[PDB]
Amino acid sequence: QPEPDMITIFIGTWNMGNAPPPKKITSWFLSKGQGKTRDDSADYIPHDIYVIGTQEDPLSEKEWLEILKHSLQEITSVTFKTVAIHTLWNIRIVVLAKPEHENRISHICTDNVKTGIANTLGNKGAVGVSFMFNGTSLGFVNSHLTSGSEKKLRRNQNYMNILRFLALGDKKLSPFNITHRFTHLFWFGDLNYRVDLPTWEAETIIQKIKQQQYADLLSHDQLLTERREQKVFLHFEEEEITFAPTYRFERLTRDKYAYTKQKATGMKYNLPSWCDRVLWKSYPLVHVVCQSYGSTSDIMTSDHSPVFATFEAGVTSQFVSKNGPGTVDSQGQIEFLRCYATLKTKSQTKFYLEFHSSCLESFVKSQEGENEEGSEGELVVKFGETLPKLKPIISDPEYLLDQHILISIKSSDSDESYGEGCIALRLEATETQLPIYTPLTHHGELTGHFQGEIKLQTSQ
Ligand SMILES: O=C(Nc1ccon1)c1cccc(Cl)c1
Repeated sequence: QPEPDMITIFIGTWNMGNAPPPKKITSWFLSKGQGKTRDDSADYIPHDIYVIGTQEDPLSEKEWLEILKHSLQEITSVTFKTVAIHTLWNIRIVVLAKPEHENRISHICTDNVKTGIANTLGNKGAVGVSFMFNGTSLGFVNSHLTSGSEKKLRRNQNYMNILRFLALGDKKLSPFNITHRFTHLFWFGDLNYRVDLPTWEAETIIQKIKQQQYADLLSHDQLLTERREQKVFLHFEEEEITFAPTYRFERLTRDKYAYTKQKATGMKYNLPSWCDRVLWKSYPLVHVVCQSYGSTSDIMTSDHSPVFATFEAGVTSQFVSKNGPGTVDSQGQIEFLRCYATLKTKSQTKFYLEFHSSCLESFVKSQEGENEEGSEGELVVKFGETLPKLKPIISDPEYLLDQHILISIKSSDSDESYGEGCIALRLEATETQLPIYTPLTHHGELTGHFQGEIKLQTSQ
């Protein structure tokens, strides 16, 4: 029974509006409705993993698990196993997997982050799950960010707090936040970004939606504009949106957007918006393809419509050789030539690197680099040919070319990371000097770059 080199992953996000769901929600898990939808010919083919994020969820865990499992069994005739479930207030994540995957899944972590302070602490935040699927690390975040059209900067702050403080994945990756811990990270939820057009334009917006003309609305979507300005979700992907705004609907129909201010809304307008989103970030040169991104049309208990996204994701085996794991395989090596970091910092500490990878027995600390002044007022840290030769546990190119090296640049004075990035070993050639590059981030914001050359020796 061979180990897979690809799986499919379903991501769902639904703000349930504190109401129980209707009796049938299968259209969600089938990726049917509006947008990029799934072909009918796939309806009986189960996804490998289903990840369900809810917000304003009124159900108990037991109640929602029974609905989800009975839904999937009706679609697929498969009884899914529960990998994890975690709830913060009314924000919930459920991970279900095909029973054949049960002994491929390990290292299951859950965590939550509560956002805000005083007034604004008590209902917004995020839940997450991570695990290993054979050789591949997977992370999932469901966040309910701050509401309201004039609070985009709050939402961006909520995002930074969640990625800083959510504790998922391998704790030995101490310099790295969740945006670097996983082969594939999926971040979804009621992100609550709005279409920023004047209140007076509400009926104009509604008209546009009825004509399926979304371009002049998407050009004002706050998530797209904040991402384009590098204010949030740096280095994440999102599929093109081709479905109508998923908020705010009159309940029990989808014929009406309920946008006008009411006491129940704090006298705020809710112009039609794409509140409900799925984004992802995968390591460089790993296969990930979005195969659906859309909203259901027939689930109408909430003022939001459910959103679905599905992905093909590359996965790798749990590799064993005669040598590693448990020793190095001295037919493998990783060399860095002519490497330098460019940092936005004003500081003048010396810096050193750490190299982290599950292809190493443990992380590797470099010597301090040589600081120079860049022409345009930057710090350039030169490592030259001074960097330690990395000794992978396995030399087989079928394993080693699929790996990645995480890099942190740390202050000698504080041991704090000033920037994190990732280099793929999926090279065009072995035993050949080749350019490498990663941006560097800290707390998910750009802090610099790392570039140089690599030389990879495998057993072939
Ligand atoms: O123990 C598991 N899941 C849960 C969640 C709540 O209680 N048990 C588990 C462990 C490994 C693989 C799988 Cl498919 C499931």
